[PDB]
Amino acid sequence: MKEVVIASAVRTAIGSYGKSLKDVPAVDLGATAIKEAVKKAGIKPEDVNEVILGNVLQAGLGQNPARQASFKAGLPQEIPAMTINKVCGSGLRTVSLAAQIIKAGDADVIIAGGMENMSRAPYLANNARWGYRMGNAKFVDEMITDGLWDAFYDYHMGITAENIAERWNISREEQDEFALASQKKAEEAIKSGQFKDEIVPVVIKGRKGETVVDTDEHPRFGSTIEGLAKLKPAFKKDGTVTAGNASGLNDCAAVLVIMSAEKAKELGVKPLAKIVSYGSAGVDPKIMGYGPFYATKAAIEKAGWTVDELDLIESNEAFAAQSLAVAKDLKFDMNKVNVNGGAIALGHPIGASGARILVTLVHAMQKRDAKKGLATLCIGGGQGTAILLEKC
Amino acid sequence: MKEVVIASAVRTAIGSYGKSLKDVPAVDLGATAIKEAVKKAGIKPEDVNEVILGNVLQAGLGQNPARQASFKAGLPQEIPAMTINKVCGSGLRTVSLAAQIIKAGDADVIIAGGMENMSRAPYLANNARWGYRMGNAKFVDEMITDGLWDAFYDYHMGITAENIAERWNISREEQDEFALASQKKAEEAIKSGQFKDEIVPVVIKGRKGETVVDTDEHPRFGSTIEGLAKLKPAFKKDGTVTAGNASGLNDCAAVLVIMSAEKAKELGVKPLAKIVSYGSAGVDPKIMGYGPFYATKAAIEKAGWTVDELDLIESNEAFAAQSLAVAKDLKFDMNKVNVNGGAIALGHPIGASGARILVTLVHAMQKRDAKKGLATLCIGGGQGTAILLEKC
Amino acid sequence: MKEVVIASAVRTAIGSYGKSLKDVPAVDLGATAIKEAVKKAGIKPEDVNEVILGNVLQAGLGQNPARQASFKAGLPQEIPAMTINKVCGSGLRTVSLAAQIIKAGDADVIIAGGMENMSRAPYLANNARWGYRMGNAKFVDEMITDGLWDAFYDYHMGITAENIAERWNISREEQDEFALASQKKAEEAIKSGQFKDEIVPVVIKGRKGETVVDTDEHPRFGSTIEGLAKLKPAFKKDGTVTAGNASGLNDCAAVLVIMSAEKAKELGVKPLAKIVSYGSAGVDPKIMGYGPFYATKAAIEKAGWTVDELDLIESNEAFAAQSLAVAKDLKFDMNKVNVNGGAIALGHPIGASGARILVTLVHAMQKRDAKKGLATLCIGGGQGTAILLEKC
Amino acid sequence: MKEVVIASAVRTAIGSYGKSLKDVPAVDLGATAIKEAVKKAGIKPEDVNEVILGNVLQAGLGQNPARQASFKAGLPQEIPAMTINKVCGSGLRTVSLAAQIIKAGDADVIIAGGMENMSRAPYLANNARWGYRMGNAKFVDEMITDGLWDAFYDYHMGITAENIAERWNISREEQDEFALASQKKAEEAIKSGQFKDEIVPVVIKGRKGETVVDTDEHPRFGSTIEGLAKLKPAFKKDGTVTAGNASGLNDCAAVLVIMSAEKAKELGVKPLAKIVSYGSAGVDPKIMGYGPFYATKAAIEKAGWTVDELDLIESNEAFAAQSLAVAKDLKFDMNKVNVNGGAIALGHPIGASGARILVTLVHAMQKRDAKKGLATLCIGGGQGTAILLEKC
Repeated sequence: MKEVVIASAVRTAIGSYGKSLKDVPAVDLGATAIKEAVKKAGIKPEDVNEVILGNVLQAGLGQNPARQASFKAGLPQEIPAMTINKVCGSGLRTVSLAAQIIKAGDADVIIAGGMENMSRAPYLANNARWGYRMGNAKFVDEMITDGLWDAFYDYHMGITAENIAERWNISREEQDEFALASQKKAEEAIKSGQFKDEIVPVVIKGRKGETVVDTDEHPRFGSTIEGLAKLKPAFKKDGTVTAGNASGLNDCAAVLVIMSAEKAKELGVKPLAKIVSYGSAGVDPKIMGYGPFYATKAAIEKAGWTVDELDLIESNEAFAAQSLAVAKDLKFDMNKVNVNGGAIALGHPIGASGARILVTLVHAMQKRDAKKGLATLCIGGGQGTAILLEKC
Repeated sequence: MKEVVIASAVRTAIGSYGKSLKDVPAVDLGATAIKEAVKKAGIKPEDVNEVILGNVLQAGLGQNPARQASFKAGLPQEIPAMTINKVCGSGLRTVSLAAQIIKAGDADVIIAGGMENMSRAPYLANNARWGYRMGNAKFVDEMITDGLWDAFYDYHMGITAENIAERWNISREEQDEFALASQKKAEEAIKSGQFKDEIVPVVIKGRKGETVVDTDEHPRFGSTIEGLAKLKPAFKKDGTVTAGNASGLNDCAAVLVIMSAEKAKELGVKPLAKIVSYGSAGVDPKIMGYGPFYATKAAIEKAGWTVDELDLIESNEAFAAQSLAVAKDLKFDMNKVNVNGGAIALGHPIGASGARILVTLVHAMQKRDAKKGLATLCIGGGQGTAILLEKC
Repeated sequence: MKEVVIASAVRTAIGSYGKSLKDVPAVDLGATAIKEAVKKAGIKPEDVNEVILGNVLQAGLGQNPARQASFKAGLPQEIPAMTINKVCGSGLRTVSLAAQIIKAGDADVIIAGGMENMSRAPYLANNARWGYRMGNAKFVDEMITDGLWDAFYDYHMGITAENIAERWNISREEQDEFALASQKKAEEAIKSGQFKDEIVPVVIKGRKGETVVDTDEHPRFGSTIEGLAKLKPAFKKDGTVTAGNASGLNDCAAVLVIMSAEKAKELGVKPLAKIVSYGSAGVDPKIMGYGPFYATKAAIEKAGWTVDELDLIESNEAFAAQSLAVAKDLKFDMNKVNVNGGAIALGHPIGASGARILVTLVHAMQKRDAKKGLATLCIGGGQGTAILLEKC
Repeated sequence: MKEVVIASAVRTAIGSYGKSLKDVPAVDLGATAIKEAVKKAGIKPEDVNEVILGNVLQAGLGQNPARQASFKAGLPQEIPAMTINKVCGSGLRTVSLAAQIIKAGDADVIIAGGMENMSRAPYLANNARWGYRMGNAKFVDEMITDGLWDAFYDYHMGITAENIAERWNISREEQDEFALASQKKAEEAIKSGQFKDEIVPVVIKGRKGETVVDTDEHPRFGSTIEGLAKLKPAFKKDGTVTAGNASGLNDCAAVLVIMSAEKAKELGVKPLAKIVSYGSAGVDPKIMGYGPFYATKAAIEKAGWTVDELDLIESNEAFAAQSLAVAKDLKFDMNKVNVNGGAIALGHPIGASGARILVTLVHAMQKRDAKKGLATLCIGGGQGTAILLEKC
């Protein structure tokens, strides 16, 4: 089939829950990013054949958020758009989906990625329409229900991390060390300017003030192992998982311009990387965190690669426990994993995370002259997704 | 480029607003349709590569409704699933998306379709999380907001219909005649058993009983022109659009098994039709209903067909005004359109409609010397999608 | 010490939950009752010194519901109004409060009574103002919370009834016989016209019609012991209390004009009865239903009367269990109690009940050689109030 | 009739909206105050015959808030309690109501006053019980609807202040000067310890911390006339009323122990003051602010006093405009009005305000050796209430 490339890859900074981006709707984050990704790719809005964006907390956002972001970004109305929901994997899945549409021969240029604003998720009244009749009811946290709660087992994603901790025998201490290393790498990457190429600033203008947001705010600078060790278990009594060793609730948008190699050549675009392969897989939801094992395996096999051939690795850090389990089984060289930091420090804006880690991977591969790169993440409901890139 | 075929095409009865399916979650309707579609295809669940389902009012449904439908159908958990939101076109787009993935070489068997339960849509409190602070606020109807309201023009889909009516000068009388023809064809189709093959009964587990739902309930048997003429305009004072000539709010699921011709020959599947081509298009959101014009023209062009050559046509009746305009412009033979009734009579469960009309198309084609078929529909946000089918 | 009399006593029909009065706000019911009570007293609105009305579910009713009732009745705005909340006893306490103010020398004419519309009670979001932050929360049923739940013991009023049943060993069978006697007396009373004098018809303004409500609708005509024996316990597994032997949720307004005997002689008013004495008492909230025992004993003591001397008794039937216990302890002649049915049959609109039973008492007294009457009721929170009447 | 006295008068500090007392329910404020008022009066809880407390935003507070405060304060369950709602006048009305019950001969010692927590008022869904059916609805601010919105004219209390400003021709400049003087007197009274006798501290203990609240937080220290003059109109375009010249949204509880003079003598209590007279009056709701004119007039006439005989005056400052109108018509000596400051600086916790200003008056009369004192306030819905005290 046609060769498929990434022409540009941009993301907004990742905001903290109810913090810096609390006033900026996901679709506005998405438009900011699309607009910058088009410019960076050096193509006209007119060259785009489709918009495919991830978004998980769609409640009250209005019809087709992806279509909304496309408009607000200045893209012509002629361009079709859809919104994808593969939970945590939505942002990454849109990129492989774009590669597939291109391969099928139906498009040359597709805007892919994801967007999410966890801070602005509504609460819900499920029986308002026909009435509650009598008795107290649940006022629902839509962010937990739609993005973080297992539909089948009736418990938080955090409990699937505990399940992995027990089954793979991953201690609280191990988990804390992993979390601390994530913090340290993020602080260094941030203070040394490693995300400057990737981040597109967000301008929020109020009745009087204008405020620019361009720095990832989730990371806790000067984190310590004693700091992590004092934390209480977040999800269960005597649990190993904490706020410290698990990723947070976050707001972000990350977008990539995807093109066929021939069309890039035509338009004078220098590609950042080729998409070599990808895959998705399902697992028992109670161990959803291990989804990347099978997705990474499938993708690597198709590629003809070996894990040891990989130069850089982005494995999303939803929970220390699942990332450790996955990293051990796949036999990762930890030195090549999440070099600029991971979700424990940077955050987890669900619909956009899979796109976020691929945007981070591509730019790191550029700056480090790394040739082969993997991006993979686990997905609530027991799924996994992955992509392999080879630098141009 | 592999040929893509439809192995089976199933749907539940279409429930009316707050009625027969009001207690059946969308994911359960999807699960019922999925189970029956796999059986009708005569395949093994473990040959299914992916589940791709349409669903628009995802609010409070939990993580990955497509995934829930898959799991509650008893499909193996190894199979990945994703939810698609393209509003009205979602159920049809999953089918074209499935063809694209097979054409890309990444799968041989995919479950596509859509599901929707409008009766169960919640209400939202958008500022519940960080507070309303002071002052009255909106208790939001999520069904309207995410399904039926334009995000850009801030008005109901009905006004997009009034816009086409005004622009094309389509009279109330014309609209009413079209609605009557839809109601007549639907009543005849239901009474003579035309939907018997396509519909999968839904069993509802009562407190100390069981009830079966297997009949479309939206149609108003015995509709008359005089009774339609008496209706007051629905969306605008002195408008032409009414409850009578516009589709309703409905609950349904429609699923199809999609396969490569090659895998179908290997499993000895007897395909219902070949997917010859497809298309999506974006238009001014203000005239969203005219989306099928460009989407249909694109697909037909790819096919090398003409409107003349079509034997059966399914054009969704979101509104009589937009259906009339599309039909006049595309020059359809009305005798070939919506032969068993359309959405004015049958209903419009948004996530599932694009799939529902494909189901209805393929089954109508099996009962006639109908070689060529077209399925097309308009999409809130200013889009259109279409598929062309050829009987096997 | 001036003598205090009742000049008139009126009430609306008692509506059942979500039925006939569901569209009539409590303040409108109050306004209807106020208007008729003033006319029946034959006084001029400008001789009224104060409005004092019972109302418990005030949530969202707007400022000063008593004031709204007064204004919508067409009473002069110069008249002050206040709303009283003593739960179940509110409507009766306004009457005693009125006697106290007249006895103090501060007024000659006061409108007293109560109003309630349980069908219209809202639901609440208690943390909407400053935010829920995260997590599912309760969507609160205000009717239950403000009207039927104990603030101290955290359980339903029904459990206070089970507590009395267990403590006094009042059997389900006893409770059921009492409920049947209430239903029988109510059916006979309604059919033979006993409530014709007391009830003021409520006119409801439909979309293109008018409907009149003038008949109590809670009673179940044709009630049988077998049908009551078959009911499942309402509040406790294996409990004695059921929907059958406990009162319902209802809508009503009951108003009385109260005057000094001296002002009545000056305006030539022919009084229905003299208020001889009254009492309120507090008890353990866990046995709230026994409040009438102490309240009745106190009032009787002040009067210099005995239970023997009473000719007619109105003891509110919030629950058969508590009515039985109060009656046994006070040694009532059951033939003299609730002669036209009680609240098991007629209903329990909380704000208005204490007033309703006074209305019913005075009108029953006018039809018999009933010289001495007692009105008493139990109050959630562990209280009782009582009034003693003597015919004029 | 019997002579009636105030034995003790305590209040919590007044908290600012969503500030210092946001975590302390009204009933808890009320209990803190009752407990201190009993101690200060030098009587046992056992000597109290009834609890009568004002509270306006009762929504979701559970049955009989007054009964709840009485319990939480340690008062025996035998003591009856009720909650009064006369809007702004509720707190003051309970005191005169107590005087009347005592005069009627039914009690010797009554706990009177009011309580309110505006910060904790819920939001409401009025059609949750039977359903909204379809369409956006209002998520209601219960604090505005129940305490600050005119039921009849459909506008904020602020608009009734504007109405007074226009009719009496009170300028924005006049209003600002009045507001500035209120701020200045409050700051001086606070910094000089004038409220030390009256305030009972509130201890809030969290999971870890304990925080004491004992200082009125509403006042803006160092206020200036330029500060006031820059403020925008709060309620209408080109309006005279601002946030600066109108009182705020506040939390407080104020309680008084009321006794007959004979019972005080019996128990060895030294009274703070005698209640000489009181009255309530109704006005056109559109000019509710002028209610104190007629209530003050009635009370003074009964007393046999003259305005010039008054030594101290507490006229509640809901709006500068209404207080100026009232003060002009009643010909007040401004030097004797709100000496320690008024509601513009101190706040307006509705159910408790009328009690708050009487607690302030009594203590000031003590410290200043003032002999005659007036307390009066306007009431939403067009009412007014007043009391006259003579020092013991």
